[PDB]
Amino acid sequence: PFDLPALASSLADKSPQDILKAAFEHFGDELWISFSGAEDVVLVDMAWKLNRNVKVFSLDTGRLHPETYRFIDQVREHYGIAIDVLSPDPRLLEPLVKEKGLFSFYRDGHGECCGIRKIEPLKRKLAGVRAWATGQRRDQSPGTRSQVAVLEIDGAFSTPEKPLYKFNPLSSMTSEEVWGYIRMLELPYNSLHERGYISIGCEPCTRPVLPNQHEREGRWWWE
Amino acid sequence: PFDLPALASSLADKSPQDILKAAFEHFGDELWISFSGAEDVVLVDMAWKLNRNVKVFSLDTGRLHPETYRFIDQVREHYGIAIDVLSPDPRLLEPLVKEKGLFSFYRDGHGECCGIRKIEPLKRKLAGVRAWATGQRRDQSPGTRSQVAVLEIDGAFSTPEKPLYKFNPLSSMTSEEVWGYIRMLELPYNSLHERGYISIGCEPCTRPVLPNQHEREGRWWWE
Amino acid sequence: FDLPALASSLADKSPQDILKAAFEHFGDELWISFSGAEDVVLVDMAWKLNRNVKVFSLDTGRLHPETYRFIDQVREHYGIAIDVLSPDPRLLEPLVKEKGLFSFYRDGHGECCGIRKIEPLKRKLAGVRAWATGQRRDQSPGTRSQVAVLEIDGAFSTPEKPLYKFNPLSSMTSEEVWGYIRMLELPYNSLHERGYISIGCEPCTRPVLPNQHEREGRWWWE
Amino acid sequence: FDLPALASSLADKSPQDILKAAFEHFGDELWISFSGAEDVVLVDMAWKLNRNVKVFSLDTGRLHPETYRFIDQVREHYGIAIDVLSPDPRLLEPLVKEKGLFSFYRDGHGECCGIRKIEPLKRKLAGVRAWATGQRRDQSPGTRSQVAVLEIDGAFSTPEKPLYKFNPLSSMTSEEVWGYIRMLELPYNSLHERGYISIGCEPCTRPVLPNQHEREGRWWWE
Ligand SMILES: Nc1ncnc2c1ncn2[C@@H]1O[C@H](COP(=O)(O)OS(=O)(=O)O)[C@@H](O)[C@H]1O
Ligand SMILES: Nc1ncnc2c1ncn2[C@@H]1O[C@H](COP(=O)(O)OS(=O)(=O)O)[C@@H](O)[C@H]1O
Ligand code: SF4
Ligand code: SF4
Ligand code: SF4
Ligand code: SF4
Repeated sequence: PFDLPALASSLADKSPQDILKAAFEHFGDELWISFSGAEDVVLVDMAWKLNRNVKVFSLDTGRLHPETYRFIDQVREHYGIAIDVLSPDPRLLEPLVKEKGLFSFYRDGHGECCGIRKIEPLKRKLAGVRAWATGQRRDQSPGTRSQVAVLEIDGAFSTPEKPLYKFNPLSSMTSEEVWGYIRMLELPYNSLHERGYISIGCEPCTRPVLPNQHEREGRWWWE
Repeated sequence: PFDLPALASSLADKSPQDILKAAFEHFGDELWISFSGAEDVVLVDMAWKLNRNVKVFSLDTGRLHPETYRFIDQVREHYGIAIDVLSPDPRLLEPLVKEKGLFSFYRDGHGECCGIRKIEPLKRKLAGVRAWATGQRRDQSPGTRSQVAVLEIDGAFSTPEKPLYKFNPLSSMTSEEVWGYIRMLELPYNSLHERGYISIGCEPCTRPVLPNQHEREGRWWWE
Repeated sequence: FDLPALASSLADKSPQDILKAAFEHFGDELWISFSGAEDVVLVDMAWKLNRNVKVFSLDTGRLHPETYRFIDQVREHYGIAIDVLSPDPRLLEPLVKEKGLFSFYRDGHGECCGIRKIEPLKRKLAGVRAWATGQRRDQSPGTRSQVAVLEIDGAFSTPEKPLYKFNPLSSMTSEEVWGYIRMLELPYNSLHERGYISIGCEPCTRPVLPNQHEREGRWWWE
Repeated sequence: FDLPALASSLADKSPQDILKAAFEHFGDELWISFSGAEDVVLVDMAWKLNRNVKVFSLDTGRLHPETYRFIDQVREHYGIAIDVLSPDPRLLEPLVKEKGLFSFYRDGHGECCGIRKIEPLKRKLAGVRAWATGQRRDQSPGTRSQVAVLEIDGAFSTPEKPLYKFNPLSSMTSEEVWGYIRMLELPYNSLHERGYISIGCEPCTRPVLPNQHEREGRWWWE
């Protein structure tokens, strides 16, 4: 049924689980959960607790850590969730590698490669979608402040014609809270977290951070 | 120009470099070199030394050791070869992972996954191809004897209509000789060779092997 | 000198100021204990106040190879002939004979540390007037006891013959320690890039998960 | 007993037959040297001939953590109270003081090894009638001196007071060693699964490439 963006104002401070219920209400089993094989496993845990038939997809860029592959499959055989593992389109990837190597992002910035292995296939998925949710968090951002809202129009894949709504349940959640959650209920997590990795991306563009170092500095550090 | 399969009887004992000259003679810049990011790097060195314009491709199953990606790119920047890195077809892969996970080969045998990530895209390549060479070696096989000939008709992708010739330069070259070669001319080699790896496949289906243990036992060991 | 006077004045002063106090009163006889971890900050600060700063490390013979490498790197870097002390085979041998090499897993680190660290420490400190350590209040979840920037070492000194102990970094925080490390581009243990915050011996230390307290990475089974 | 006679008779016999010989003449006074590597074969064989088999290991204090775990795993497995010996701080401390922790990189493993292995070895063997090692002709690229299955230990015994040394695996080859290991499912160092064939201290050992000789992974810089 119809609604207004004022809902996004209503769910501003509501707990993540409640924000999820909201989404599950309006969009039912049509809500897709974006799972990156990282601490966002919490979003998968909450979502799955509310809905045992929750739909979730992971963007396999073909360059994920072997640890991340093992984990995604783990969350799969743990919650009984046939995850949608999306791969890149060769006709897009192949030419890129061909003239630029398998590490162009080091000299051309991560933009291009991401766009082909991550962004493009994501766009393709969200097409036949009404709304989806990601575990993005306010605090996992440098500190430019809190830019993420719990509910908003997907300003990247949305069109006045075919609008796409996006939920960010873990927006107001802190890293410490995320880990308390995962540790408390003993959720499975990426092995990389026991090696100095807070923020997890693709193997070649992600590195561990030092004690007290912000998690974002473990991503595209050369940039 | 035309030739007879007696040539395959001729090159039998000749050195790999000769077999490559022979190959380059008949098929020229059209002869493709299959590069797996492993000790077959020797083939690349030999072919490239003869033909600085040598064409080469590698099948990126989307599940290679990060060590492998870094190597393939090294050979690329080391020799000055715009290698062709081939990726799997989403429309073929995605469905497999959806209902079986990312480690099905552990219980269903490796055949199916290899078929989609490795074999299929290999076929799509050898299409517009007259002949190609791989670094397959006799001794790199368990011991069911020497089954590889230096030259033969591709018994997997060749057809009476459109034939495909395949060379195996390193056929008669022993492991010791392959490494004596690489170490001698100081070629670059996969970092994994320093961690116990002799034979290198994808990350999930490859494990290092013990002292004296055969190099084939580090591949699909569960089968 | 005046223990109570100094213990008070120094209380809220900077680590550098505490070290200036220590060197001023004990000079080239103030020993700096270096465990091959974040306390490198202590070594650095002390080294800048006194190039000749005596320093020593307890080699329990079970440290992470990364720690052996780091300690030496510090040695070479600042040009400090660190005194790397080892266990007494006459004490360690019988312990390993009977209980093996990982007894501390079932008996608690008490015994082993007693023989590999403490006893060799006692011998060293025994012929010393004063020493310092990188112990920070910050390192324990602030329990019943806190670190004194200056104090009488109750553990290794007789009422009649006292030993003084300085903990300059007492009030410095983890974040401040690392900011210092990173800002001044100091050299640090490699383990710190693999999830290790606190750094003990290889068998009794483990990296910690994000946000997990650093002390939760030492003798975790206890 | 008859050294020359026995050295000859044993020459071509099996490793077990050589251990049987050693035990028969020295019983519970024959020490088996275990370094935490493939020599586990020697331990397994000797253990099966004599459960009470004395066994010792030289803890240079710089061994691989994996080696520490393995040595203890063997201990626990066969139920052997292995004698893990350590260096003499009165000798090591001053070496590390002056030269640091990696002097061997620039002076050659001589001096260090001399203090962390040899010196403590001598002491041990000083009150021993005979011992045995896992040394094999196979381990060195067949140089000027080979391994006698039995011999006088000229290195550690005075002409008047001799010491006898047995090398049961003298003639056993790497390939055979591992077949034995894998066949009887013996426990082995983890570093074997990481490219290590020969295994010494962490800083002086390194894995070898395929077909590269195992000795090339020890003191490679020399
Ligand atoms: N490759 C991916 N596959 C699935 N979900 C993803 C992927 N990347 C990001 N996400 C979503 O976005 C959040 C993590 O985003 P990031 O990985 O932090 O974005 S990134 O651009 O920096 O890589 C998670 O809460 C997750 O739901
Ligand atoms: N995925 C691949 N991409 C490119 N070349 C390959 C690939 N796999 C095998 N080859 C070629 O075949 C040889 C290695 O074959 P293998 O990897 O040993 O075959 S396999 O069946 O075990 O995977 C090398 O000399 C190499 O040229
Ligand atoms: S994170 Fe790096 S490897 Fe991954 S998609 Fe972006 S550019 Fe490519
Ligand atoms: S080696 Fe394993 S991971 Fe790679 S293609 Fe074959 S089945 Fe799949
Ligand atoms: S920390 Fe562990 S290994 Fe090190 S001295 Fe203490 S008990 Fe022994
Ligand atoms: S092998 Fe290296 S570290 Fe070990 S005793 Fe010898 S020189 Fe020292």
